[PDB]
Amino acid sequence: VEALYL
Amino acid sequence: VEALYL
Amino acid sequence: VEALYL
Amino acid sequence: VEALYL
Amino acid sequence: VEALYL
Amino acid sequence: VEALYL
Amino acid sequence: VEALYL
Amino acid sequence: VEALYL
Repeated sequence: VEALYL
Repeated sequence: VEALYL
Repeated sequence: VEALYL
Repeated sequence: VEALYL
Repeated sequence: VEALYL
Repeated sequence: VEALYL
Repeated sequence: VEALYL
Repeated sequence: VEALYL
């Protein structure tokens, strides 16, 4: 599970 | 922006 | 920014 | 579990 | 059970 | 955003 | 953000 | 059980 807020 | 690997 | 490895 | 707030 | 709120 | 695995 | 493993 | 509030 990856959440990238970029 | 946002990228999710769920 | 924010990156999570859950 | 990694939480990176960068 | 797995619940992701992202 | 939400993903549920039930 | 929340991730639950139940 | 694992609960992440991140």
